[PDB]
Amino acid sequence: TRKGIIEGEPTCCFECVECPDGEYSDETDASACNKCPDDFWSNENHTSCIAKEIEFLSWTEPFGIALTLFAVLGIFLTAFVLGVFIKFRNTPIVKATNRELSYLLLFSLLCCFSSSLFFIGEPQDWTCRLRQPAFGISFVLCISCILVKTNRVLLVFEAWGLNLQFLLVFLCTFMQIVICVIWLYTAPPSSYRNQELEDEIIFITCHEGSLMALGFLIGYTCLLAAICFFFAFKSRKLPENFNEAKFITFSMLIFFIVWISFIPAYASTYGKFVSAVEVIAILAASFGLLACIFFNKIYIILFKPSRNTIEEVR
Amino acid sequence: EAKFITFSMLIFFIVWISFIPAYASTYGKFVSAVEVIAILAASFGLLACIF
Amino acid sequence: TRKGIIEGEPTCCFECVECPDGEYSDETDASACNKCPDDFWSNENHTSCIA
Ligand SMILES: CC(C)CCC[C@@H](C)[C@H]1CC[C@H]2[C@@H]3CC=C4C[C@@H](OC(=O)CCC(=O)O)CC[C@]4(C)[C@H]3CC[C@]12C
Ligand SMILES: COc1cccc([C@@H](C)NCCCc2ccccc2Cl)c1
Ligand SMILES: COc1cccc([C@@H](C)NCCCc2ccccc2Cl)c1
Ligand SMILES: [Ca+2]
Ligand SMILES: [Ca+2]
Repeated sequence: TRKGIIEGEPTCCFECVECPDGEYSDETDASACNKCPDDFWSNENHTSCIAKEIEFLSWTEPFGIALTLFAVLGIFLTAFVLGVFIKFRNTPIVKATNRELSYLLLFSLLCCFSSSLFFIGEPQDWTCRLRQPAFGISFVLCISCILVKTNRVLLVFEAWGLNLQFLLVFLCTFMQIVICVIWLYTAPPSSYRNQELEDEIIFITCHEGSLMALGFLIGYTCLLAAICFFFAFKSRKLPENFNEAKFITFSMLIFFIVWISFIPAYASTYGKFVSAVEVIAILAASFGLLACIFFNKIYIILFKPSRNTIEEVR
Repeated sequence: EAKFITFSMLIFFIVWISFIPAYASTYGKFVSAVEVIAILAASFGLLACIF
Repeated sequence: TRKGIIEGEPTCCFECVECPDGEYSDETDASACNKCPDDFWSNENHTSCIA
């Protein structure tokens, strides 16, 4: 509490008035209040200054707990599918869906699920620099593996030594990696201590250096997804590999629905939970692809292996 | 109509789960905007997929 | 801007302390910042109160 002038009365006759928020008076008979220093805010009685609460998506927060559980479950499912594909690597079903491409796709799916874990926790500089590029590269690799696994994609390109499948996935991912290198070399993101949205707490955000580069990452990812969707849709009715193109189409629609929904969800989320939505979108898309590429096959491989033959896989 | 039912309900679940961090972190006009956008997305997805 | 007390110096010698948000001072040589009424906040200059 500080002194206030009682009009007419001398200096020794003063009123007592409480300090405003953000200012404090530690000692008694104070003529003015003291603003709390940077990163500090007044306490509940304006008696002293206490540190502002540092807000971010926490690992121990129940929302973060659920998101970590879902990412762990996704990694577990991807490793399970990889294990099934490895033990049954000599079966016709695993041979048909190119085993090397399936292994690389599962590696990229593990990377996709793990990349969501770079959005939980207190944002550091390197974490913010790796968030967007990690998911971008991993998902471009996924869409490249799928996009060269379908019909009328490798044929049109082929019309050295290693398969053209790997050359195509390398080029498609290399464009993304070049974009990311240009980004983190010219305008890398950083960890920003935002003290403007709220006055009693400090948000920790990832300030992306160039929104042009982030837009380029997203545009390239969506362009590859659209190419994959179109080429699978032109061949969706084909029954090869247990209707592989139909499920590729399903996965691409799941991806597009997830990100079109990500638009308003991100544009309407404030505070720490913004990182939240990112994780969910990531997870969902990954899960989609995973299911649409493997669960069916996994069934036919583990249970009722009668169709695990060259004739049935067709 | 199996895939159409599946995709309609996938749109419903995906949209409503996507807006959970918005419903738990926003107030004012924007929370009602979240409500309207989620409802419209669900209804449009169901109508499109089924019809 | 209200009048703040200089310790050890008489009443005629005061400092100019800006009114905080929510309160305001409309007159000159004011010794107290007055809070805006209910459903009313203070404008940028703290010279009046707007709804
Ligand atoms: C975030 C998590 C909860 C999503 C991961 C998906 C899983 C819940 C799995 C378990 C049940 C799976 C489904 C179980 C059954 C089918 C039927 C199957 O339909 C067929 O055309 C095959 C016909 C046959 O089985 O002979 C296609 C795969 C699908 C949709 C599977 C897709 C992936 C699903 C939904
Ligand atoms: C859609 O495919 C993708 C390709 C790369 C990254 C991503 C995800 C992981 N980040 C969304 C980026 C969202 C965003 C937009 C503007 C400013 C900040 C932010 Cl954070 C998706
Ligand atoms: C989700 O299905 C519903 C069933 C009944 C009502 C409603 C709407 C009209 N109000 C609650 C919306 C709150 C909410 C709940 C879960 C996920 C996101 C959100 Cl934003 C939705
Ligand atoms: Ca007097
Ligand atoms: Ca004196």
